[PDB]
Amino acid sequence: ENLYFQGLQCIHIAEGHTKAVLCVDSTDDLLFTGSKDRTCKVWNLVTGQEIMSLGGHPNNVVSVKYCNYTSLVFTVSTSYIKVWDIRDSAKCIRTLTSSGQVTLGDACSASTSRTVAIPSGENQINQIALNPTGTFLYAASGNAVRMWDLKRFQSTGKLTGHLGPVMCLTVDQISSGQDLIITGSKDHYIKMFDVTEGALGTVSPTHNFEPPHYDGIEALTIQGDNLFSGSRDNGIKKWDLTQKDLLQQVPNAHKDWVCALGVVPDHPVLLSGCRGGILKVWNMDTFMPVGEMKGHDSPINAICVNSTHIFTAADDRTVRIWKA
Repeated sequence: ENLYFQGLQCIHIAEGHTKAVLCVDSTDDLLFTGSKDRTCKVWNLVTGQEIMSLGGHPNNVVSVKYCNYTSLVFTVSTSYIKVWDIRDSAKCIRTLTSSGQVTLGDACSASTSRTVAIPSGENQINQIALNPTGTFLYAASGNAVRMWDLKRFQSTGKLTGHLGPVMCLTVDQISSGQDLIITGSKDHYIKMFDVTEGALGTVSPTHNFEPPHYDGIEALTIQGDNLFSGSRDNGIKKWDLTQKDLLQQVPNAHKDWVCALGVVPDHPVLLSGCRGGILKVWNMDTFMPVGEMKGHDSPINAICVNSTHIFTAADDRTVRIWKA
């Protein structure tokens, strides 16, 4: 009868974190969850079993990315990125700082507390992104994005031009040896950077997307030439990455902050999640609504996808696994 997208069904709940789950990443084999409980959990997606716990974070784990090619996990807490080789055990091989410092092993050795202790010359790292090849990491901190060469674990430069903290970012490759970085800021703006891989020094934007959201940018996701943005203004926008202008928008798409976006595997459907715990789905071509459902009975912090499933992370200490 009807083979098209109908809705999402929750097939499993990943439980074990003791506090809010702030971030998720997934391959077809592994799930990565970062929490206010100061850990990242690695999960076997075939069995749902926790494989290992990546600890020693001074505070919340706000962003986590895995590079399948190199088997490296990148976890973010305060002004630190911890780099884990998880082939055998929870082995921290590097700690990177917001300022470009590199420690061999685990630098998060200082006494921990429940009080912010980010010193002068460091900033909170709000989010990281890998390029599709896993050769570069982009780390949003203060009003800039630091570029990390992952073959050397050394910083090459910064993406500058935002006037408030860079809160989110996403990276694509549309050309040979060129990374496309989209940034979202507390300043309400979305910017585009075009970087030749390994280029040294400070890089200014190629484009500012207009007209902007009315409040901070919380979420970004790309499918093909389309960029989707979610904001504290409770709105979603669709941008053309080629023409660099607005295609579709839903102001007041949710009744609260749009904190998470993802593209439903195999369907032309955008999923949005808000601080109200609501999941909405939109036709990506027209922004026609095609469904509303309760995601969680708590704020949703993050969405990620693999080839077959969708994942939501919430304040309720869980990740829900969804299938179309």
